[PDB]
Amino acid sequence: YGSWEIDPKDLTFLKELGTGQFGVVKYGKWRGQYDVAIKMIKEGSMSEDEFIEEAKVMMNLSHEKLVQLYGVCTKQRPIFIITEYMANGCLLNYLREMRHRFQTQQLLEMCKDVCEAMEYLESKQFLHRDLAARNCWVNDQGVVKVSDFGLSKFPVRWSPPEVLMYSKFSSKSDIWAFGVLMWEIYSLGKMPYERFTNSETAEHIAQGLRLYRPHLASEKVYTIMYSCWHEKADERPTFKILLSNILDVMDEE
Ligand SMILES: NC(=O)c1ncc(N2CCCCC2)nc1Nc1ccc(C2CCNCC2)cc1
Repeated sequence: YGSWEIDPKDLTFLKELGTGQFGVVKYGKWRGQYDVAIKMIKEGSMSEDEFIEEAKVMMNLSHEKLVQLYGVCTKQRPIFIITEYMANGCLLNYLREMRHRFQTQQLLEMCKDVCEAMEYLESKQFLHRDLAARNCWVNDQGVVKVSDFGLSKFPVRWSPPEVLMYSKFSSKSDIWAFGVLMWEIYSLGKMPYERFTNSETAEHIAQGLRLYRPHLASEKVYTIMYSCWHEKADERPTFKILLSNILDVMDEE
């Protein structure tokens, strides 16, 4: 895999971070110096084809607000995937467990971080398809970054009506999910539509129901997230407009 191939001899394992669909992830060091997350891909947990896929995406997209792949170990089994270390873990857990670290000013900056990542993906004509707090990560500085773009149990609660009825995915379905993610952020990690099932949610949003304004969201912040849920996809903003909107509110906060 060219200069993306890392010598497993240069890795050292320090702490276990947990187990996901594809196996154990550990925190470690690369070449004695760099903090890394090491994903030990469980054999059979994923096909060769599925890995060529993931690798293609990860070595060809790069941005300060996307979790950065550092390399792969493919000359043995199990495969290792080595990525940027996100010391504060998943954003969803962060919102629920680390509330002493942020105020509403920081909640908005979390949204701006994600919005920059998605404006970049939009500029590359690349759809995330599962944007949500569970797929955002927080580093030691509190910076939020997006991961697992295009890796796609269906994320009904983050989906617009045209996805649920027609499988019509576009930049505008990522916009919708981004609105829901801002709702997750300002609700400090509640499940969207927390009293409804998935099936109830799909019927309700088709009939025009929308997520209420979280108490920590100002009217101006709510206007931004609400603009993401226009029933007509072509009336939803772009991520570049959203970013401009968010910066304006941070300047007024
Ligand atoms: N890129 C990364 O840094 C990273 N990638 C994947 C991943 N996963 C994948 C799914 C299985 C769970 C771990 N975890 C990662 N970092 C990570 C970092 C810190 C924690 C702490 C946070 C505080 N409380 C204790 C735990 C947990 C996880």
